[PDB]
Amino acid sequence: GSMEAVLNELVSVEDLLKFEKKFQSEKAAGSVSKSTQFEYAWCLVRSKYNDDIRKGIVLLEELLPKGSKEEQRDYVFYLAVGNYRLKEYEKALKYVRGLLQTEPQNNQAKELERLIDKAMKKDGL
Amino acid sequence: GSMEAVLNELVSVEDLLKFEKKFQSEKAAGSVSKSTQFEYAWCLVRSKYNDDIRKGIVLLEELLPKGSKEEQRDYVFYLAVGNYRLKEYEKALKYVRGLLQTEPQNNQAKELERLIDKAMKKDGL
Ligand code: NA
Repeated sequence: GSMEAVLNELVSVEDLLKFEKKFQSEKAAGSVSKSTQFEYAWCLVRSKYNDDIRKGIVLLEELLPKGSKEEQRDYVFYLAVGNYRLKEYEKALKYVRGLLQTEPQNNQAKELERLIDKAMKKDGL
Repeated sequence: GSMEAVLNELVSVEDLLKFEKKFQSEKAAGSVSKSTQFEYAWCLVRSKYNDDIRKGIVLLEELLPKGSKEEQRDYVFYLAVGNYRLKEYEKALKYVRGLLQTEPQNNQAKELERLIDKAMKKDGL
């Protein structure tokens, strides 16, 4: 599908609250999983609200050294998304260019790079 | 990420209205694209509302003979999602098993098949 649609997607209230409650439950139990932390962070970085996106970025950065290679690909993609949403354009490009270093022919990553750069330059940065 | 999360995702009000307005604009112009029709159908089949999901399924079935191979993969996946959401379990399984015929090692499709079958049997069907 469309990278622009995925990059600009806003999570629903219902899904954000569903995975927030799931994360809170595991944290209460003292047994947080990479899977649930990622599901919650995936919702947070797609929120309309700055404080949510910032929290989602922290949760993804926590996951990064714990992920297998196939997991880290997902974390880095949504770290690019989340930083883009905060106008952390430099960091967003750093994350996507890391992905491209490992996957130079990944044109989905290339399109994400274009969409971040377009926004950054539109903002005068 | 998680197939269960993707299968049960509810689209946000903002995205559904964004792509609905985009589709309406192209229809008004007389120039509907596969891309925009798919974006709108992708939101519709993730709606909470039956009439939306049904309309999204029609729009995807319209796209099926117009899609390249890589496009049809996306259409069939979200035809499985949409039919699952309507408790059209037979049709949902038909769509995912079509995907598996062409991609037998696609374990994401396999997990989608399990999640549809689990729901179908839980419903006594
Ligand atoms: Na919403």
